[PDB]
Amino acid sequence: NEIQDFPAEDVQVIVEGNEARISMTVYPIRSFKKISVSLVYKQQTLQA
Amino acid sequence: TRPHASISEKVFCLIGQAEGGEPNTVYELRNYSQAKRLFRSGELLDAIELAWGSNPNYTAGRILAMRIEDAKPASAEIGGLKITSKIYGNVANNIQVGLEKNTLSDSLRLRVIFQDDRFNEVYDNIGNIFTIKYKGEEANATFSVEHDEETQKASRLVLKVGDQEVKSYDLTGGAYDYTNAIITDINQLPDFEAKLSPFGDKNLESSKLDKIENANIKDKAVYVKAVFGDLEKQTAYNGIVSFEQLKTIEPFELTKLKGGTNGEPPATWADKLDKFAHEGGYYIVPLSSKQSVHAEVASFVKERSDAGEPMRAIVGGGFNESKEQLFGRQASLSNPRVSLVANSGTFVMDDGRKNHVPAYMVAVALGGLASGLEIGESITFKPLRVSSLDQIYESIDLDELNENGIISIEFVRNRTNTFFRIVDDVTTFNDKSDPVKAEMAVGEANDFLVSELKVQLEDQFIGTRTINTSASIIKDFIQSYLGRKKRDNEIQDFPAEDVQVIVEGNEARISMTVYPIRSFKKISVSLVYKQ
Repeated sequence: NEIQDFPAEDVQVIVEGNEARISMTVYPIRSFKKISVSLVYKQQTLQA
Repeated sequence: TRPHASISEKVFCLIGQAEGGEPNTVYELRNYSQAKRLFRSGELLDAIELAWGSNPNYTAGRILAMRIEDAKPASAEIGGLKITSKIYGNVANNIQVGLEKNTLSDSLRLRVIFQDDRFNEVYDNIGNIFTIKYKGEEANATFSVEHDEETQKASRLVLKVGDQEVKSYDLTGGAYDYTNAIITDINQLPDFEAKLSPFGDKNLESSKLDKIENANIKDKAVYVKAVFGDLEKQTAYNGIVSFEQLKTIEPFELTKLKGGTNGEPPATWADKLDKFAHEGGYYIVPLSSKQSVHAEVASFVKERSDAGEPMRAIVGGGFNESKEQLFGRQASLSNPRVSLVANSGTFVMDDGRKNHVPAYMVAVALGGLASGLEIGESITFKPLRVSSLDQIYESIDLDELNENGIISIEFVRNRTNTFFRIVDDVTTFNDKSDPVKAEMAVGEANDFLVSELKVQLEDQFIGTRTINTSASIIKDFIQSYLGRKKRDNEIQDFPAEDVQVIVEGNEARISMTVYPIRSFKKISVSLVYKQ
């Protein structure tokens, strides 16, 4: 789970002599920055 | 260099005014990193990348493209050298160059500057190949390294102790084409030693050494300066900026290069489109707005076709052109092997940006899709991955664009899913009575089938090896070709007897009728209910 997922189709390799060049993509574990809460007060009667 | 680790058959073509590379040259393109390296911005670069990111699976293959400009590079003159750079265009004005003098050993230094990219490489201790040191008891150790005054090139290395030559080493075409051969042979001397510099590998060809004139060694690490010869070694083969030769080399202050020019777009792009002719293309799309350039693409495709290498193109329609404009553009260029695009929208590009789309970018993305799809596969109903679409054509109005041969896109709302698919692969050739012209993939299979038939005839009978080549063997060979194309579903059938031949010599006339893999299109349902 250190990386969420990877697009295997978007990985490419090129080779020349004794050198390889590689491109890739990774989805990082996405972080969670902010929350905001609307708290509204209301009233309704208790009855007997 | 240290060993370490570090962290389709149909060719597509494009043309635009790129912000990088050399003008008027065709480039083989394969990876967006290479694109980004060689080009910085411009609609060609967007077009290349969107073509690779055009469909959820399908993608353009190799791309052939050229920078359509009369541009120039930036440059400046000072001293015996002219400062030269690889950047064409008016952007080359931003290049900053200069030279300074080293405090350690009186050497030269180059700092190649481009602060808009935060580029700041340095080529350190330019010159100073090796030191001569002395250890004899005589008065002083003078030595010279003398130029040919007609060419300013070295001819000898001469050590003079007191005022007489102990031993010199002559560069006049002997064994001493290399400076390190002079090192080993100074070290053979009793009173002198020579030692190569530790500041990188500076082996230097002897014909590029420079002036020394009775410099004293006896209490100095006198370097053989070689200021010119090591400039070529370090600066020529690296970086963005290099020095060419027109006076003497001199230092000079921080200076911006001049002369960089982009140039205006020319009225005619046909001279620069012929550059793509022998290079093997198949699908090509323009980017400019004028119909003038589209008429040239349509001439190039027909000229290559009659040469023997048929091609196909697609044409865009700018921003929000309507029916009245489309029927005047299509009619003006109503030849086959051209398609006109009528719809534009929004593309969320791979670089994150949400661009409003000119229809030329849609024609690119459609071209890339068509190259990505297999031979004889139709672009019909395939997704194009447009984010949102700007269309004002309903069911009936789309049929008039289908009648007029103008490709268009339809948003399809499934029960709670929306996706954008192209309606049909109809070409600009309006008349429906020829399907090989009317329909893109029907013609693409025909072009392949004819080329490969010729490719085999180029051996079988174009060798004209004997007058024993009866027409009865010509009929057979044709049926052998048809049998193979029939066996792997490349044709639907062939008429098992109807091949006929006319022979007179090297000349032999051949006709054939073949049944294509015809394509289904239309359905109508009559639903009924009871109870």
